[PDB]
Amino acid sequence: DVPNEVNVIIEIPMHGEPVKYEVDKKTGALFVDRFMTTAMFYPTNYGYIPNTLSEDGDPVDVLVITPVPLISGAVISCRAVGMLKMTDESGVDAKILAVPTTKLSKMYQSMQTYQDIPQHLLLSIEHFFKHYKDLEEGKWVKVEGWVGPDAAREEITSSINRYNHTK
Amino acid sequence: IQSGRDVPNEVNVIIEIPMHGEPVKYEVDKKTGALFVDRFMTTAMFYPTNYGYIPNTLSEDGDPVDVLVITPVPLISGAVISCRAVGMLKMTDESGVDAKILAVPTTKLSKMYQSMQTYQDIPQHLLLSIEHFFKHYKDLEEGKWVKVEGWVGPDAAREEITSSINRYNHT
Amino acid sequence: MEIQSGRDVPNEVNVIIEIPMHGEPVKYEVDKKTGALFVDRFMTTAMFYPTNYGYIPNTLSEDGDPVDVLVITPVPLISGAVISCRAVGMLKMTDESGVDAKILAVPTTKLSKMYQSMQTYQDIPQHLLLSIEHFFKHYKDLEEGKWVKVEGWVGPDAAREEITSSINRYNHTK
Amino acid sequence: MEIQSGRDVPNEVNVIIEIPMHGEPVKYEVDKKTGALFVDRFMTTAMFYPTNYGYIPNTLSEDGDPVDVLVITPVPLISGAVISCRAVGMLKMTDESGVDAKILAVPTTKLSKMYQSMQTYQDIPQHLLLSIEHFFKHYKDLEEGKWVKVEGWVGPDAAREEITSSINRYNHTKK
Amino acid sequence: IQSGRDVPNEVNVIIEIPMHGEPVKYEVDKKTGALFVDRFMTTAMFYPTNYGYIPNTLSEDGDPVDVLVITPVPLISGAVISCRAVGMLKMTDESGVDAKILAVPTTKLSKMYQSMQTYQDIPQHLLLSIEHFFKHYKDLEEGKWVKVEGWVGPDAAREEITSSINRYNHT
Amino acid sequence: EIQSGRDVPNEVNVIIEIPMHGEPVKYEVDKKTGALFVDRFMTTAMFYPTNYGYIPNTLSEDGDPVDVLVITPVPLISGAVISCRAVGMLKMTDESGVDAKILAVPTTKLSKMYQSMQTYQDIPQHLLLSIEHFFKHYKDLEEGKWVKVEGWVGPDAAREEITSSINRYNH
Ligand code: NA
Ligand code: NA
Ligand code: NA
Ligand code: NA
Repeated sequence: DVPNEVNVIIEIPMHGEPVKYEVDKKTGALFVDRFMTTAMFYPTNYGYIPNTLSEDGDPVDVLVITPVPLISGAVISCRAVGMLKMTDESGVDAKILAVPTTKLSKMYQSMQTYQDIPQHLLLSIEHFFKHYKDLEEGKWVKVEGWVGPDAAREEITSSINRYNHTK
Repeated sequence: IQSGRDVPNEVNVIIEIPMHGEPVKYEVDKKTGALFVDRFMTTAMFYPTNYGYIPNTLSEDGDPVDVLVITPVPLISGAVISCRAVGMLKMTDESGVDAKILAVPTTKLSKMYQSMQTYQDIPQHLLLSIEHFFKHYKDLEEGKWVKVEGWVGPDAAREEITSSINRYNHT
Repeated sequence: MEIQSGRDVPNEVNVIIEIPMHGEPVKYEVDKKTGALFVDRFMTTAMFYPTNYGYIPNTLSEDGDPVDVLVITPVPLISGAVISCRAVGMLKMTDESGVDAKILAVPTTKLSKMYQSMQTYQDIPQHLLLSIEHFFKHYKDLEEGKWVKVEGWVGPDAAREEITSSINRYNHTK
Repeated sequence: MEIQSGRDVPNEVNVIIEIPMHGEPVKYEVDKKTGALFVDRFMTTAMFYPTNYGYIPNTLSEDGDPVDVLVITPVPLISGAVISCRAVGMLKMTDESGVDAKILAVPTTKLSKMYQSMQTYQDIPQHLLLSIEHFFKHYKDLEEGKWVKVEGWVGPDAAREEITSSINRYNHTKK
Repeated sequence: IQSGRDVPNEVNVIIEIPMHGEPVKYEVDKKTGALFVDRFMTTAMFYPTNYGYIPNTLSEDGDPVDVLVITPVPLISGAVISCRAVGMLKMTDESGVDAKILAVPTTKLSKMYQSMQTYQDIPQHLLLSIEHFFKHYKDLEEGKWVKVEGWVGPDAAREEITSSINRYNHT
Repeated sequence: EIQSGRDVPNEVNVIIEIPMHGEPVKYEVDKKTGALFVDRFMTTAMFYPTNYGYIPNTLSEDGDPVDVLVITPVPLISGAVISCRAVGMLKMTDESGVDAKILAVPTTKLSKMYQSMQTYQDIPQHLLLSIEHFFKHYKDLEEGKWVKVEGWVGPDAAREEITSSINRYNH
């Protein structure tokens, strides 16, 4: 039920080890991209929507909120509530924020837009992505800010399209 | 993945949920082989054993044979373990019958289970906690219920495995 | 322990944690005489506490035990920790030994502002209320001769009355 | 601390846990004088205690140390917890300082019925007995000037005799 | 519990927060010795070392001297460890000056740290993550803030231990 | 489907079977099916002091791929792939013949903290000794097995082992 419901493959569990795992899109294997150099942890699970492409050639990133951590390699059906827009040394870096669908858990039903998310969590997600790469030489992050679920769903749709034209 | 070295005496089990794990109900998508989140558990319970299935089996409900595998320390989701059945827990729920095989690792994996031949050899506290878990872990899932009928022995368990492997080949 | 009942009883109370949320199936209890953390028993169901679990020091309920408190936190606390919290309600039960009330509390706003909008148990996410109720109904199912009947939830006013009466009971015995 | 050595010594004794089973390679020890949990050393081999590890308060071995106890439990305990247990045997050993016997104990029946049939160390699964002996044989292999000589297992009566003798030594230091 | 065997060269540190632990900011009540929850972490950060204080010291701010203790694996809250200062991270926060000692276990506890004599001997990635942690762990605490000044050597660290131990004796 | 490495034999990909400091479960990838099987449960109370895995598309003399110990700052998970480079090799003999295990660190892209690690002598001595001690002893209670440690050799011999085994695999 794209773009309202999407499958996300988890790469990094919430509150996990400072290991930045990434799926190799060619082989489907979970590679270690790098070790984290700040003493920070992902406040949500982190993964991507398969068969998406976006402008920079990588799939659409998704932060998935769950009551307990997921494992790397798991797939979870979720729906977007907003998107954190950012710029870094490489250009734009949007990251969608999503909650599990109601079939997986009814506890997120009232979460429709990013302002519905507990404010403390929005702030720590923002802070994490502003700062987790601070000690990586040659990198910087600027937070443009949050946009709503329509823009998030717009980001999903365009990136699904970009992937379709390529293949 | 072969069903086992010496079916139905020794079988391979693919682990979906580790013992004492997070309240996340993972399931292998049989079509794609991917580990999906089916739902989050709504009771404060954990699986007292590892939980998985025998590949290339077709029980009556159209799903593979479920197996509880006792191990000394937790396994991880996605692992395959060779084991042998010591009994089977027979249940009914809203969809019909729901049997769960109980198994221990084969002697090659560990000599410590060698004296466990039947479910009656398993420590009573663990048998009771397994029954209680499957009786109650879905208590807060709307429209569901569980009735525990009781345990049957390894011969009965092996019959269930054999019957279900045959069903998979024809279907 | 030389710990006090709270910074502003019964609105803010100190709770000594015995069992962490999502912890090992070990039923630890503080020996009220010596202050040592003892293993009372191992749990016999495959269950875990959905919140942290402890007691208010210097309180005396009717049964001779301190007031029990369930403390919600964003991540688990450790056994032996003390946390300042405030009651939002109380789960009333009866068991084979008589009455068994347990207060539900959240950290004070000084400790964490994220709970400031939690004023009554009805503000707590419903799935957690149901999992707490289910845990206490069932965690002792395999303990011979024990049973639990859940009467229901009562509000912050009733919880504070239970605290105050039990603080009063303790002072009289001193 | 004011924790007593046991309700029905030597049949049931209180054990203060210093190191959890399968825990971090940190060798904690209670300062018997102050009751504080100190770091004695870090493990230098990649080994973990196959049981919980602690001691009986108010006991003194022939060399002046409290009686050490290995406590078997279904899940790990935490450092600093107290558990009532009963001895099923004792692994006799010596180290670079003298005697270093370790009692092996299971929770009392009040704490768990699952150990009721464990009466002697030979009732304990052989793999655990061997992993325990192997652990103490080797965990100090990389500590220069430290070693262990394993002298063998004895039954519950010998273990209870050591508890009683050790309680007597402790009382004699107050007498 | 004394300040240490040979102050200021070897000191006892009581651990309040483990390395890589839960985002719970525990603090010992210096009056009673009880481990209280001071607050929860509001950024997604964890302490890159263990964190605690030296008993029987009186810093300028009225609290004991804080110490960051490097260990190969995490310690637990409430444990005491004999250690020695290799340097000090100088900072100021909302309450004033706030130096934190960096220490390693003494050679009796672990010989792996014997060649660590100054903070410059500590791996650079760890020095940087420590600096980054204290720069940012109060970013979402309204009315709390930190400015990180820089590192000073073991002698200056020992000067601080001695200065703060002196105040405790007269007071 | 994973290749042997970006720049063999200087940089190789390693598939992790057993994480550092993990459960005493001896996982192994089935080279035929690619599935992670439980080979056995460990019978000593020991843990791998590094992560443990193998280089895909290699064949050593014993018919198994080249085994690699991978040092990381925090544990990896079973099934992860890590780009690394050899700094030495632990040579042993057992009941089955020769048993070399290469020691590797992450490449500089993954972590700059190992850049100065060029040979096994660069590795902290305590870790080298604990690795040696682990492989000498973790199979002590496995019947019919024994280990003799011949010793460590340098990165050139390690790469020679890698290079020959890549050829042997192609051949
Ligand atoms: Na079934
Ligand atoms: Na030695
Ligand atoms: Na040592
Ligand atoms: Na601030």
